[PDB]
Amino acid sequence: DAIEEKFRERLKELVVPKHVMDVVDEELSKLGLLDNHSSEFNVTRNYLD
Amino acid sequence: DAIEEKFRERLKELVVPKHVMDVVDEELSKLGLLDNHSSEFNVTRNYLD
Repeated sequence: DAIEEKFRERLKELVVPKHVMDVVDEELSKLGLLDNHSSEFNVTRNYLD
Repeated sequence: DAIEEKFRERLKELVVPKHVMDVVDEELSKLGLLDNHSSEFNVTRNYLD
């Protein structure tokens, strides 16, 4: 939530396209499914940022 | 199955050839064996999309 929500309020200011909206949100969903420890999750985390 | 289910209603409208039908079916099952988080699952996910 921490990183996700600072980026979410980020997202709340800039008007993202609905395409990019669902992409960032589903990538956030994959963040939630991906475990925090995985290097795969570090890649998607760096990607989210 | 969530992703495969939106895919399968998709396919329920447009009429696929039985060739590509069976191909997507075996790929769908092959996806279903695949882990929910594996990198190759993401590849076959994007591919099935």
